[PDB]
Amino acid sequence: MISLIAALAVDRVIGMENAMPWNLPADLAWFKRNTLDKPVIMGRHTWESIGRPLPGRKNIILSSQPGTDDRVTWVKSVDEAIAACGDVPEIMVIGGGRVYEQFLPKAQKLYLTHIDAEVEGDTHFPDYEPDDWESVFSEFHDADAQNSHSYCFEILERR
Ligand SMILES: Nc1nc(=O)c2nc(CNc3ccc(C(=O)N[C@@H](CCC(=O)O)C(=O)O)cc3)cnc2[nH]1
Repeated sequence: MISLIAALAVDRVIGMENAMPWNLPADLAWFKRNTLDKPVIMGRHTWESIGRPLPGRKNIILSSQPGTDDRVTWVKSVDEAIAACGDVPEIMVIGGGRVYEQFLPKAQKLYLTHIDAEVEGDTHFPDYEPDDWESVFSEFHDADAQNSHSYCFEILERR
């Protein structure tokens, strides 16, 4: 089963690590718990953004150029990446944008963190049809002494 996961700001916008205008430890936990002991696929830009294999998960880099680092698995295509994954119950796609769109049509599920914040960004998560997706979980949180902004966790299943 293929899965997508992201953090979005107002208007489907998605941003970089250092760009991360927000500060939500809670979202991170959420993400870790939803990716742990699972494979994660990602673009090179994200590779780069992160700087180190993410521990406890199989890190696969989807990219057109040859790899530049033995700690990870470099893939040249959607198909190649899914194959490298082997038989697992869930594949978590983590971006970037191009990444997202390339797999959405394959996804069966979505993990989204809705963040109450307006920001200028380049990229957007792919416009996904809400009538095709069914909301199976939600949980809203007000900002707090650790969480800089209000947020909502949401999981959707493809009807
Ligand atoms: N919901 C959601 N939130 C995100 O922040 C997110 N980030 C990416 C891409 N960027 C990143 C950047 C850093 C780390 C990182 O260190 N992750 C640690 C959590 C570390 C902590 O608590 O400091 C991990 O082990 O997963 C993960 C993804 C993709 N989907 C996301 N999805």
